[PDB]
Amino acid sequence: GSNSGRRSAPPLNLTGLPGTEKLNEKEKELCQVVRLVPGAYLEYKSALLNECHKQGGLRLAQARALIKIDVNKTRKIYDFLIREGYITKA
Repeated sequence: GSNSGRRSAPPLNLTGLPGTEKLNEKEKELCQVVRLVPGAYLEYKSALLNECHKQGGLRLAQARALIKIDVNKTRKIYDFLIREGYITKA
C-alpha cells in the first residue's frame, strides 16, 4: 500500500534517522555494511555522481583520494555507483 522503509535485522547507523528511506534496499544495505549515515553517504555519493557525470569517465582510485578520507570507505560507495549504471571506473 504505502511506501515502507524499515526492516527487522539489527541495523547500524541508518535506523531512526532521515535519508535511510531515500536509499534503495541496495543503498540501504550499502550503508548498513559500511557503517555510515544517509545524509552523509548521500553527500559523499552526491559528490561522486556529480564529479563522474561532469567529465564522464571517472576512475575508482581518483574517488579514493577524492571523497571520504582513506579508501575502504570510498571503495564501498564508489564500488556501488561504479559497477552500477551511475558513474564510471575508467
